[PDB]
Amino acid sequence: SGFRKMAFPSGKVEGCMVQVTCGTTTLNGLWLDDVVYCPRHVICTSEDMLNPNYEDLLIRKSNHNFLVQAGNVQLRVIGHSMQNCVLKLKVDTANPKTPKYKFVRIQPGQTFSVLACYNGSPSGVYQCAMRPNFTIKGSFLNGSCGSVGFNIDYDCVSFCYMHHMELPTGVHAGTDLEGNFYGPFVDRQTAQAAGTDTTITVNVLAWLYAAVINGDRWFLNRFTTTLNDFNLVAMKYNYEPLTQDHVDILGPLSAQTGIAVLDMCASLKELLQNGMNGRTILGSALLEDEFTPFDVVRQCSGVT
Amino acid sequence: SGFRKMAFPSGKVEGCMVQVTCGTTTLNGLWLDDVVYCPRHVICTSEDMLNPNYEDLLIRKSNHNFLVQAGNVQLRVIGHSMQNCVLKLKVDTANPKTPKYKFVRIQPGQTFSVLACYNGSPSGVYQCAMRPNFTIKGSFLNGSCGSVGFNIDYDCVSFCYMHHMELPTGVHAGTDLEGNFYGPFVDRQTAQAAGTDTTITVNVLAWLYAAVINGDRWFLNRFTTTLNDFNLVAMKYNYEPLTQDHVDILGPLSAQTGIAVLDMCASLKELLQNGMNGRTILGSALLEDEFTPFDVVRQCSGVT
Ligand SMILES: *CC(=O)N1CCN(Cc2cccc(Cl)c2)CC1
Ligand SMILES: *CC(=O)N1CCN(Cc2cccc(Cl)c2)CC1
Repeated sequence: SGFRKMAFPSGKVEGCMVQVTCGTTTLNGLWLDDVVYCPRHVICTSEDMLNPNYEDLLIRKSNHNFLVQAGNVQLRVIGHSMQNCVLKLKVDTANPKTPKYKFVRIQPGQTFSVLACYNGSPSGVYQCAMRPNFTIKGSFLNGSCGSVGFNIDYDCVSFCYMHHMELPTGVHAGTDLEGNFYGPFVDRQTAQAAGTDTTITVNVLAWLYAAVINGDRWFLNRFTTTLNDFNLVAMKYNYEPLTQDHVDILGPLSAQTGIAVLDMCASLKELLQNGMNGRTILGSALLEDEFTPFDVVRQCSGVT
Repeated sequence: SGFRKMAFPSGKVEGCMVQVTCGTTTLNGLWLDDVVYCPRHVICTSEDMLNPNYEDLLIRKSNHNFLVQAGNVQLRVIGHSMQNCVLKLKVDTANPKTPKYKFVRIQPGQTFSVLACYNGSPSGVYQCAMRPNFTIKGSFLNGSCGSVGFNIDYDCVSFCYMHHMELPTGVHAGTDLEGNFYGPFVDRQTAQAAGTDTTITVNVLAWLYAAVINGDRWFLNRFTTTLNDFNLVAMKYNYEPLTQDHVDILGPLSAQTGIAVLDMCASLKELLQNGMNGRTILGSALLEDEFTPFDVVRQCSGVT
């Protein structure tokens, strides 16, 4: 029993982190096979960051300008290319600690672990969600760029995020490992405002199911609702609309608890309308939306 | 910017986790040098757990009865002993992945990372505190026992916790790596009730400092207080008494923010007396007490 905000074990990713230095800029790279992936803004002076032309800036860079260090050993760079907003540095040595891996582009509401790194060195691991506005609420200081987000399925790391920037509002933007930003963000020091940070309804429901499983039941009520009725309340409270797809995804938690999804919707409806009245659920005073149905099942069933 | 509940990278500990099987009971062991450490209740049938005599039960166990598996390779057990509530199994092979390590017995209020494991296999990593009642609020299913809590100082893992049991209230009890329980708990299936779960005042203050540093300032007020006046309010709200030692420990955060510790105490006082009025601090609707002053400094300064 007990339910915690839980990250994947980070060892497989720790083995992939390197330092990338171009001139005076240092950040993190991800070493997989004989390629180091890093944000392309490694080639910029903060002077460059106001309106960088990356193709023009990259013309001035040779393989020997990219200093790649894995622990205290230098890697030999034998090629470099720009894909979207990442650099791919070809090195002469395959990473011997390369795990089975995939690159995946996640959807808003999907959770992942971040291994925060500075100078290629892991500092910590936490769990995030891709927000519906394609920001993430991270913990990232200067030097953290190139830190990655990932999921693990048994022995296969799916890399979904690389950190590129903080918005003036202190939220985070980054790319998949093909270098494509999540959302409308660009790697420039310009006015970039996030949209509405809506609550991931299907995740809140999953976490309400987790609460029931772990003994927190005070919020269960005598009511039910319909997808359309629930969605009217969701819209009013800046909750994402709930679809039959979300209902289907909640089926196994429905089944395990014997609480119909639409009954738990009616519980959530009363919580939105009435607040917590100073009570807590799984040690939270607000409705947690950074657990997926898959996450709740995993943690509640103990998958490794 | 951003402030997250952050665990240590788990790789160094992942390399130490093994499966220990005695008869039909499987749990986790910690392999350091040529010793595997595990809960002594590995030798029990759940029948035994009602009033086990561990010395008598252990007489019936030989080295060959302890099945130790690291990945899919069996370790040869060449000795076994009971220290307090842990077994130390001597194996014929030093763990090649043994990190620099220490065993430390932590104080209530101290935070650590847990690597939750099942069958010697890591499932996840989260951050905990030793509660003032010497429980921890974990996420532990059957098979998770022998999972460890740790801190990392650069390259040295300090092991502070091994998981032994859930109380009927769904909170967790365990030992240091010398096998001594935190608090008054015993490894028996008996009536064991936790004391008052008081709030770790010095940690809440640290986290208020973290909030200011990361831009959440609405709760800063025009007031100050004294240790004695604050402590009257702390007692009323089941907060731990604040000492000059706690004030001294908060000095660097005081200095960085230019907010006197006693001013932040007066902020905390008004939050206790007035509640959050539906507002949040670092994405929480309650006062977080599982960040130490050291944790706040670390995450805010980016130590690896
Ligand atoms: C994450 C990190 O290490 N850094 C923050 C970004 N900074 C350069 C930069 C400025 C503006 C926009 C972008 Cl995409 C990058 C480097 C340090
Ligand atoms: C943690 C774990 O894997 N398990 C929970 C404890 N259980 C045996 C037990 C019962 C009662 C008290 C104690 Cl200390 C242990 C084994 C499974």
